[PDB]
Amino acid sequence: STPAITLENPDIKYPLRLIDKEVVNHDTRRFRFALPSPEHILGLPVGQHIYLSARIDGNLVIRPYTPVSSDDDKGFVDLVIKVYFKDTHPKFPAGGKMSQYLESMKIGDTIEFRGPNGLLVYQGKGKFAIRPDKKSSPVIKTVKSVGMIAGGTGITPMLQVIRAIMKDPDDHTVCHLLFANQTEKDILLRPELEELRNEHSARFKLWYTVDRAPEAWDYSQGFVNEEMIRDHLPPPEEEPLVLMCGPPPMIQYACLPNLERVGHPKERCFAF
Ligand SMILES: Cc1cc2nc3c(=O)[nH]c(=O)nc-3n(C[C@H](O)[C@H](O)[C@H](O)COP(=O)(O)OP(=O)(O)OC[C@H]3O[C@@H](n4cnc5c(N)ncnc54)[C@H](O)[C@@H]3O)c2cc1C
Repeated sequence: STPAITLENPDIKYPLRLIDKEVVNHDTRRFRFALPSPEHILGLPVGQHIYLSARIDGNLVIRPYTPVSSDDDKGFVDLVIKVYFKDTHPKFPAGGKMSQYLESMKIGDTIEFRGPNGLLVYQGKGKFAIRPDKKSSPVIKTVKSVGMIAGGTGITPMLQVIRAIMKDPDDHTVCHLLFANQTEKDILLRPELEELRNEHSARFKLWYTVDRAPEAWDYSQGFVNEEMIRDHLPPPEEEPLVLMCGPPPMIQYACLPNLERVGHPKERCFAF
């Protein structure tokens, strides 16, 4: 039999109760929410995400999140969240709306989840189903490798796919991740990524860049660029699928122009 799914209809909002909040570091949290029963699963296909919605200071706010849990987890869903506090970043004095609202929640408070959502679904063994828009059928494409470029919070869509491939010992897809962040301190999910590299190096290639580097730094510094793409994603001759998730200026200025310079078809580079 299969477990009961939580996300039965994508137009329904499901208020889920907050049961645990881990302080991972000063500005990183893991929030665990109970599903409707301990035996439920979320019902989130690999490749897709949920939305959280709430009335925050009187206004509706909706944001996408990819859990760090999977449909293997019974009874809960986990979100890893970067909290963007006010009065930290000079360009963002107000800080972030949903992330500060999550940080404010008390154990036992609920928040609405919806899903699944997203134009890409991973069907296993290299096969991706990608819709051009929501109203259209998917193009099924089967690849031998996947380039992944994440910035900041954009890691969790990548991690979800990486995890799904590595857990299938008969999935020979090779993932190459290039992960950009502001600083070393701001990197999310580093232990988790490095665990995967330790266990699955043949199938999982990991590289970091940081806008500004620490004194002791073994990886790249600067924004994603042509060299990093040549050095840390599969070559275009191999026809990899390229996935991206990061802030709009990163995608627009750093990723697409440089994917094109290397020769990847820019039109086929998918942004979550
Ligand atoms: C498919 C998908 C999955 C995602 N999964 C996750 C996830 O698992 N975890 C997660 O944390 N986010 C995730 N995100 C990002 C998430 O949707 C929100 O963008 C994020 O929570 C910030 O929203 P907010 O309402 O707090 O900030 P907003 O109010 O929307 O602020 C706008 C932007 O301002 C910038 N900003 C604000 N304050 C600061 C600051 N102090 N320093 C640096 N920049 C700042 C950030 O770039 C921010 O996104 C995902 C996004 C996508 C597209």
